[PDB]
Amino acid sequence: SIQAEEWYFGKITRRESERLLLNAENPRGTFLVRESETTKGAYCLSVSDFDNAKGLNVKHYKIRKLDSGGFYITSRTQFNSLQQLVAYYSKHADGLCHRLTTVCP
Repeated sequence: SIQAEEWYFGKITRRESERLLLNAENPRGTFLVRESETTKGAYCLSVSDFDNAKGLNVKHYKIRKLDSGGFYITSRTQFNSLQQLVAYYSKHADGLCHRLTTVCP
């Protein structure tokens, strides 16, 4: 039940996710999951990053959900639940800007 998830922010806009994430106290990997503003059935994983090039910045990744059941950012790496997808990316950066570290305050 993704709505019970503390990292699930529900129906918030892309700009509002960036407002929350661009806080200086946030370390790399601070994240939240929200509904897509325009892709029915998809969610967006919003993640903070930091470098000397860009300073504090935010990346957005689309999480797809098949009616067949799997959740995924890349079709080659699927999960039975959004929760498992979050747990996997908390340990593997893979193609993300950073591994998921802390739930956005």
